[PDB]
Amino acid sequence: RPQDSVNVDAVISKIESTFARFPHERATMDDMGLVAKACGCPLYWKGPLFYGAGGERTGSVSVHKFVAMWRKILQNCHDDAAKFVHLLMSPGCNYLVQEDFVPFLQDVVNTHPGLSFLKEASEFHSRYITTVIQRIFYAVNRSWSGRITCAELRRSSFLQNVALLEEEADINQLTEFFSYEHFYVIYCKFWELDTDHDLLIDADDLARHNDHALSTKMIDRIFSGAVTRGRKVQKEGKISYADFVWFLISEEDKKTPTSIEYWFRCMDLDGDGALSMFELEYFYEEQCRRLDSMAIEALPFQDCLCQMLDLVKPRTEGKITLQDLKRCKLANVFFDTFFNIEKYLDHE
Ligand SMILES: [Ca+2]
Ligand SMILES: [Ca+2]
Repeated sequence: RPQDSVNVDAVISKIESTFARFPHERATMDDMGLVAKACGCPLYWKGPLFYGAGGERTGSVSVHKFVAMWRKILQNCHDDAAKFVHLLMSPGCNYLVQEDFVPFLQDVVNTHPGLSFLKEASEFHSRYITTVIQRIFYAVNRSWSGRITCAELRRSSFLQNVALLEEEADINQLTEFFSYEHFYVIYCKFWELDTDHDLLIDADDLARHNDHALSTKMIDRIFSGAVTRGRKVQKEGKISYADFVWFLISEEDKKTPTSIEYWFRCMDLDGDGALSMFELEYFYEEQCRRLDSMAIEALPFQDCLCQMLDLVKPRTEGKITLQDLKRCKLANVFFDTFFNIEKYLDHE
């Protein structure tokens, strides 16, 4: 059998032929896989399609409601990225926020063969879901706006991964977003720190994570609001599991575009988009003191600065920009120099 036509009338006709198979021409969630195929969508769009047509409100979706919606989508959305954003977005918002992904991911948990074991343990559903969503925004939401647009989604590999869910029974093969194994490792590291089990960790806890390799001034910036995704205004002195995920991923690889932005935001004390000499010295100050505790005589700030200027080659004298750090391709060295002491554990 040859491929289906792509045009509007043909697609609508195919949808109608599919709904004609349903009692009362209303689709339940169990029918939505067939509906996804009629739409030329990957299987795991079934949840988004159902919720998109308000299925959660009445328990089913009539052909008339679904067709009217899909007509609109085909009029407004030329590609998969546009269609996906349209399905998940809140009315009034031309973008996706973290919470928009929850029903989709819950359906993935409820139905994907690779998560069957997890499905019967709803205790950890939300934490798995939270983890996947963090990894999605970490990779996709390059503007740090908290709002994923069609353009951002289009530039990512996210939808490719969604399409692959139906092809891979072992979800752990899909390492970028959905991997349960990646979630497990991340969660267990959080668990080690959260010793009183209140699902929050403080600065003392966070310092333990890599054996006090990060300076206390940098640890304090993690708690400042500079990188929090939770939009909280007050300095609460504790961070959530969700924010820990962002820290862990950033700390383990300081070379990725998102991670460079993460550490840049922390160093950018006044949040003006440039690292001033005051800001660099503020951090390097503590590095020297820590190095002293290890019988290492640190370079004076101006000597260290010579080497960093040569490493980074910033465009404008007197400041280091995010663009400078990305272009030098050695931002991890820059960051480590200013706030990371790998073998600080061995200090005497
Ligand atoms: Ca705790
Ligand atoms: Ca600044």
